[PDB]
Amino acid sequence: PLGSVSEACPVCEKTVQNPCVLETGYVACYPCAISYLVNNEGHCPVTNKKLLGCTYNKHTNKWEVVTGIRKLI
Ligand SMILES: [Zn+2]
Repeated sequence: PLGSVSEACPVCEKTVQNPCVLETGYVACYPCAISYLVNNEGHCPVTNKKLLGCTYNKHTNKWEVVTGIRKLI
């Protein structure tokens, strides 16, 4: 089922803390989702799909997450 918070985080492999949903529907820790997308040029840690919601910042020469991460309460 979508949105479950009891699966391993696909980034850090631990119990998810501060869950959020990625553009691909998978759940990760909030800082894990942010850091993975920034560090991997906007690619999903589960599917390696190039995500629509990540944008390249020409000033910092780094990727940022503009849309596509949603927190779970
Ligand atoms: Zn994590």
